[PDB]
Amino acid sequence: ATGRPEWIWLALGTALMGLGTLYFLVKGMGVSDPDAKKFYAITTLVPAIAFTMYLSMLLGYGLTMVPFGGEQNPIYWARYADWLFTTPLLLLDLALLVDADQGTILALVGADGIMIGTGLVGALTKVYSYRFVWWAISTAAMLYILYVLFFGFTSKAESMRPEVASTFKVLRNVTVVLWSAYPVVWLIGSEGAGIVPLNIETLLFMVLDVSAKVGFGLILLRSRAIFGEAE
Ligand SMILES: CCCCCCCC/C=C/CCCCCCCC(=O)OC[C@H](O)CO
Ligand SMILES: CCCCCCCC/C=C\CCCCCCCC(=O)OC[C@H](O)CO
Ligand SMILES: CCCCCCCC/C=C\CCCCCCCC(=O)OC[C@H](O)CO
Ligand SMILES: CCCCCCCC/C=C\CCCCCCCC(=O)OC[C@H](O)CO
Ligand SMILES: CCCCCCCC/C=C\CCCCCCCC(=O)OC[C@H](O)CO
Ligand SMILES: *C\C=C(C)/C=C/C=C(C)/C=C/C1=C(C)CCCC1(C)C
Repeated sequence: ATGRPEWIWLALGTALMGLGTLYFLVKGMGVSDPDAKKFYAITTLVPAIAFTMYLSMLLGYGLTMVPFGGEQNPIYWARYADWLFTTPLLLLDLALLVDADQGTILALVGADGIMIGTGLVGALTKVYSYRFVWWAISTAAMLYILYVLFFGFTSKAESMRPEVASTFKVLRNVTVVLWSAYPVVWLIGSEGAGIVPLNIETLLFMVLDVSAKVGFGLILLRSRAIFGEAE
């Protein structure tokens, strides 16, 4: 018996990420269109990275104890190593779908790195009140990203192939609804106010992670928008 009550959700998350990796890897076999190859490679790497980090949490490697509030608090730091590499890849899927300009992609990836990097600092900070200063900076970086996705990409997708505009609009709406939930769980969870216990928080993140990575990929890779217009 594992002593951590949240282990059942880490085990399920590891299995779904693994099955998602294998499904995408087999579906991509034989795809020869170079454009589709780009989206298969980016989208298959997302669950493959998350699989190794969920496994590290399940085995206890990606966990550490952070003193704050007079209590040793168990912080899963492996979540941020996961998100550092998977969240910019998800943004690249959207940016390449709309043929975004290079300067915009750099702005998105750079703000994404600030978002995850300050969230890591906030999770490891020992002065309790300062943890919410880093939460606020990270959340401001996210709001810059959400703005670009609505008032920068949407304007350009509408001037492209109808299948690209329709698929982008769906993946854009999914992204904004799912990404906006992460700061709320972090704030009321063990990393912040501590109102939700760690076992329920782990359940919430696992549902969000699978929907935002596997659910996101199932919508993208079944669409014709990833293929170049050909006869
Ligand atoms: C798509 C099909 C799948 C649908 C799945 C979506 C569900 C997402 C998970 C939700 C939160 C549930 C958390 C369980 C509630 C536990 C809270 C509780 O009862 O705590 C009691 C405490 O002892 C006294 O307050
Ligand atoms: C039980 C199963 C557990 C889950 C599996 C273990 C994951 C770790 C292993 C391998 C990395 C394999 C390669 C990952 C890179 C995939 C990129 C890709 O396939 O892109 C296709 C593109 O079209 C090509 O040009
Ligand atoms: C397109 C870009 C593709 C990017 C592909 C990158 C995927 C790498 C994945 C995983 C291993 C992560 C391991 C992180 C190493 C942490 C080890 C550490 O520093 O631990 C310190 C201390 O010993 C204990 O707390
Ligand atoms: C956590 C930090 C590490 C991970 C961060 C991920 C950043 C990935 C790199 C670059 C974006 C630079 C612009 C790349 C966009 C090029 C798309 C394009 O416009 O087409 C040109 C392309 O060469 C086809 O011809
Ligand atoms: C645009 C989409 C993304 C937006 C993301 C930003 C949303 C920030 C929301 C709320 C602050 C609410 C804070 C409430 C925390 C109070 C906890 C507390 O101290 O109360 C203890 C508890 O009530 C005793 O049981
Ligand atoms: C792999 C799945 C997704 C959708 C991951 C998204 C992560 C975030 C939106 C993280 C947000 C954070 C902020 C803005 C503030 C608290 C710390 C976080 C890093 C969790």
